Amino acid sequence: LIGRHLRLGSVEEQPFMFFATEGCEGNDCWSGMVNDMVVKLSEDLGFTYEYIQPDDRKFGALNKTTNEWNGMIRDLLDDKTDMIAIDLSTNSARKSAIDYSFPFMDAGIKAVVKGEGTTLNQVLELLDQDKYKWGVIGSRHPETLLKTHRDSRYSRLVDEGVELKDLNHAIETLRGGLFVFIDEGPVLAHNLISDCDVFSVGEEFQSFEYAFGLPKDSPYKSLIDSHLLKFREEGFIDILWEKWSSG
Amino acid sequence: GSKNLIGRHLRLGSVEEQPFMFFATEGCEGNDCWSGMVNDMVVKLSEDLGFTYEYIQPDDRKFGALNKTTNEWNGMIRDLLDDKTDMIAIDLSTNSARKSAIDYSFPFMDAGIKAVVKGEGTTLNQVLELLDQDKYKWGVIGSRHPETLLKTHRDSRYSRLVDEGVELKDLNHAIETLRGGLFVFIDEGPVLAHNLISDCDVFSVGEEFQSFEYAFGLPKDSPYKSLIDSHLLKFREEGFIDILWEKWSSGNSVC
Repeated sequence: LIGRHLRLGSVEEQPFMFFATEGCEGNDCWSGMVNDMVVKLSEDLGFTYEYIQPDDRKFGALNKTTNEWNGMIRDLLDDKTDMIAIDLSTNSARKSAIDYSFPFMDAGIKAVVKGEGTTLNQVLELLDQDKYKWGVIGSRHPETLLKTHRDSRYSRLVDEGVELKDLNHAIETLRGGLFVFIDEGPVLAHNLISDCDVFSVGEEFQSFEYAFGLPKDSPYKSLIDSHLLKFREEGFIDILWEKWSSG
Repeated sequence: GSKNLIGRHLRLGSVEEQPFMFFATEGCEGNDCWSGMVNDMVVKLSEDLGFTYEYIQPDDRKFGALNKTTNEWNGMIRDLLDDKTDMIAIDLSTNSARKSAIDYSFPFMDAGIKAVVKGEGTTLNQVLELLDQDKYKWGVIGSRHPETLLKTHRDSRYSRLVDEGVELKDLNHAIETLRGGLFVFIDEGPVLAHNLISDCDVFSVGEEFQSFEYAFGLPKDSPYKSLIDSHLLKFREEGFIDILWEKWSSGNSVC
């Protein structure tokens, strides 16, 4: 990678990435755990880089009607980027189209709700009541995992829930009450740290990883993987999580 | 790309390491000698991907480490590098030394380093305390992952731990030494969880430390990595790996 230039797909997703929309130029508009990883990779491997956001602002899912991707996944497949540098969850749908780097973090699906003492014990119970609404964000990993689960009652949850635009919309809706938001543990841990009236619904389920996304046959995968493994082994990832997560 | 596994015959590196693999030494032939969590994964992969297979054990019965004097590997890693095997099918820990020489599949389990101790009286809170006392002896198994992680660690007191500890040949030798008392064995969480379940007089030394994964080992440029990775990810996503851990790992505790 010495001398090379990498186009990196990314979007804001706190605390992994923060994007300043004003008051900055170029790479300096970006900060966060993933940015710190990229900066260290660029120093050690000798590449320059820039970040490219998807125009549709989505992470990426496969639309089964059109058989087309959107989001950062689509930008990668379209060769607009060389790597996706974000908390990119591992799932089989994506794995059919792209590769993943060595992982940097473990993660699970977590469901949360406002108000102490919820009667809900498990998310499928939502289908048998009408006190609570619920939802997942469109074109993001949790939606895909639930839609591909062997138990099609999870597809019902997705199909019958509110389609949320983005993390801000989801958290707003959650804070509005009587609403179960289903998303990812680490993201919820950070972003709801001060919401003392928000509680888990059931236990976390599904085990997956956060990694970077790479095109199949990327000439850079070996080096990125080696360096990411070293980051984990040396404790750098843990140090960055402590730096960036609340708190 | 074009190459797939249909009709291929894979040679798989493995050794006994309960509950991942059990190897019967009599009364069986060939693949039928093997059982366990990893064997169940291999069987399912073979059916879905269309290969036949056999297991090949290293004569040295080592997992594999890099000798800094000779710059040569040993164990299953060496057999893979020497084309005796096509994949290492075991609880193979991810570390940077191995990553310099081989690739890994998609991971099937998370793991950490765990230290355990047998002994009455004063005890220990963290493994580096071992260096400033002589009540307890201690050890790691040679040419296995925990030894490599401790020798790699940027705090060279962990290299001291390895260099000044007792040499342990294999997991059976380590566990018998631990059971002998006044000993700290430093190894891996899942292995110790399963194998020490009924040792009510064995306790922890501090918290687990280091994060790594168990995966399968693949040679660089293997034409089979993409398929194995996809299928392993599907196993994880479908909950198959969790079901196999429940099936094979020890339950209850007399303790």
